[PDB]
Amino acid sequence: ESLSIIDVASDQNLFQTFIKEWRCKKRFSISLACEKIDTLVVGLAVCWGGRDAYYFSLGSGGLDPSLTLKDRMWYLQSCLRKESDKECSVVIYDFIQSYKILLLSCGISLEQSYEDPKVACWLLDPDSQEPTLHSIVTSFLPHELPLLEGMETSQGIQSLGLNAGSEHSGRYRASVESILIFNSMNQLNSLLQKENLQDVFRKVEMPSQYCLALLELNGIGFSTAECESQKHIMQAKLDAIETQAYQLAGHSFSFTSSDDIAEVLFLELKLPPGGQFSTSKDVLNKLKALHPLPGLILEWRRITNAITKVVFPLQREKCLNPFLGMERIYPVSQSHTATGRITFTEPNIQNVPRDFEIKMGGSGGMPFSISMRHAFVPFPGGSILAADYSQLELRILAHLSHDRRLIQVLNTGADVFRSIAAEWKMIEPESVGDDLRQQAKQICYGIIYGMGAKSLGEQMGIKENDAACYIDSFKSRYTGINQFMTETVKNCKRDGFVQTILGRRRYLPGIKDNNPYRKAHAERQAINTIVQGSAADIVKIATVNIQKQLETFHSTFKSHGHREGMLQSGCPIRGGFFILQLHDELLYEVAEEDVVQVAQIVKNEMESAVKLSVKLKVKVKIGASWGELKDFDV
DNA sequence: GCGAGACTCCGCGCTGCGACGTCG
DNA sequence: CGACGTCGCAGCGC
Ligand SMILES: CN(C)C[C@H](O)CN1CCN(c2cc(C(F)(F)F)cc(C(F)(F)F)c2OC(=O)N(C)c2ccc(F)cc2)C1=O
Ligand SMILES: Nc1nc2c(ncn2[C@H]2CC[C@@H](COP(=O)(O)OP(=O)(O)OP(=O)(O)O)O2)c(=O)[nH]1
Ligand SMILES: [Mg+2]
Repeated sequence: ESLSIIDVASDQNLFQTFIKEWRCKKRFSISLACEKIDTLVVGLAVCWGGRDAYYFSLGSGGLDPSLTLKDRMWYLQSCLRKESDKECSVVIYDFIQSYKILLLSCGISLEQSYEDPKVACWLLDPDSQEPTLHSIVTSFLPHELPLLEGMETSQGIQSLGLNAGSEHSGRYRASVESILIFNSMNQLNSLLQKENLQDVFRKVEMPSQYCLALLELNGIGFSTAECESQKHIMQAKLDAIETQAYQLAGHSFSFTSSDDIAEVLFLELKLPPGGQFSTSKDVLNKLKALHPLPGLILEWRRITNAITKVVFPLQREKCLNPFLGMERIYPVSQSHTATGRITFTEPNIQNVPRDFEIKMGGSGGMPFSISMRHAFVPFPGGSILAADYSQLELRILAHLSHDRRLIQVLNTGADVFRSIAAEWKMIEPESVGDDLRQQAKQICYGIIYGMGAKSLGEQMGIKENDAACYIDSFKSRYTGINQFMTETVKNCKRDGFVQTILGRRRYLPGIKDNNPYRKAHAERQAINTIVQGSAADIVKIATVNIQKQLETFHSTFKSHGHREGMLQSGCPIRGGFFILQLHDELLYEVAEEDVVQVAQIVKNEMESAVKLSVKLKVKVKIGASWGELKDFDV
């Protein structure tokens, strides 16, 4: 009763006994064995109980030649795909990557109900460290840790069998993993039921992982010439900014040096020094009204960020898609977050700057709009669809607090953020530009989620006591919100956690800390996690339900990764392809024929993802790029 | 294995560059 | 003195 690896493809009789038993199993685990040569799948291990790992070789030599590779590929797809009336669950460590490797390297599209123990670990504690196979075995199967004691890829985030960079055979890594993750996932399912989170796991979180796998196979379209065009414009503005700045300072300085900037502004120019000599964005936002140089430093930092942190990473990661005839970006989704919202890495498409303006040329300069999102384009002939939850966290705060004033501002009032800048600056709400509106937006959510008066004063260019009047006024105006905050802190001090709309718990032991810094931090986390975490739940429910509806149409492809395998073994592009998620907004790449059908499916499924005491307002915008979106009435 | 400090008081998140160190 | 290295910040996003 140790690791028994059964090489099922070594004897044709043993293989048909294996296929027979496999087709009876309602639950099993698989672990892809991948080696270098490379995304070479040399086989997979299946486990449906105990310490038996049935290794299905997809390569060798000791295999029965009567089992051709194409024969073995037929049985592999037959056992990994459903008949749509039989419920069958597959346990897969790192399901997203395995799903993509199976499709792209083996031509097999998984068609069952999936369970990733990594996702289960996050669901039970969202602040836990990102799980590794070692951590899951250390936690749940500590007796089995010797099996991995030799394995050193175990403490990595990547699946054991998927880690081709290992001196161990893929057969042994996959076999070990299949047994460990099968029994671990059984423990994790008992914990999910104990916490009443298994329906969230099976109906929301795992299907959410399925949608992100389609997104990662799709990628997002990217125009290299559009991005290169903006870099030249920006770099010319940067050269002019540096020239004008050095004339104002009377000498050359380093924009990247906080000391040179502090010396010029305060030591030389004698600008109000404000514990001081700080070159922060808050300090320069106030000083830019007195002298032009602070504003030039802010513009220099904005453009340098766009060039060094956006332009070059995007052109670094662009890949050619020969089937669509375009370049695309393929980011990696990340769902192990504190509040359950999805982010992206390599590169982080969510960080693409909003549109900004640069004046160039003589005589005050003519305006030019830098829209880096305009570089993200659909496939030739398609459109980008952008449906957005209007004021999601504010409507969730209204549903949970029943604050009649907030509900009134949402249903009838004008834009809150523009009205905040108006009362702040004593100006018209229409005169508020996007930069000022963004300042008022952070002021809004900052005050709501517990910002102090010292920081609010540094953000508003006023002193701490005048900012305290703004905070005190908000509490006076919005007592329903303030009582929801008092009640949330109280219930978190009693329970040790807070809950989202779906029941997910975030544990905040600092709520009972005596140090006032740690206590207040947990108190603000408690209020924010409930709202932001519930917003993340709703967007996930909508993403899953939209994908379920798009696949009811036979013309639809699951992803570009699927269709480009069906072109390799006469497919006009159809349907909408999930390309990006923006915390309260979903982007889709849709064919022109189905631009209206997908737009109606997206809006209706978003507006009815959950039922709240406040309606979920959704606005759909379609355009020829992420940056050139126009309203679409749907 | 404990929990200094006076350091830390909107929340969530990713990453290229700069500041200070190191090998040679 | 230079190349290469490492960790955290401060820039941007929601
Ligand atoms: C609808 N009526 C006609 C009322 C009319 O709009 C009056 N205003 C204007 C803004 N505003 C408001 C609204 C909300 C939200 F709707 F989201 F609940 C939140 C804040 C918050 F959080 F920023 F304080 C708000 O700002 C404030 O209340 N103050 C005191 C404030 C103003 C400016 C500033 F720079 C800092 C604070 C509000 O009620
Ligand atoms: N705590 C906090 N949450 C923020 C902040 N900025 C954004 N968020 C969260 C709450 C709202 C959510 C989405 O914000 P967006 O800016 O995309 O949307 P919005 O705030 O409703 O404005 P708009 O409709 O103009 O996009 O992200 C911030 O500064 N602090
Ligand atoms: Mg929004």
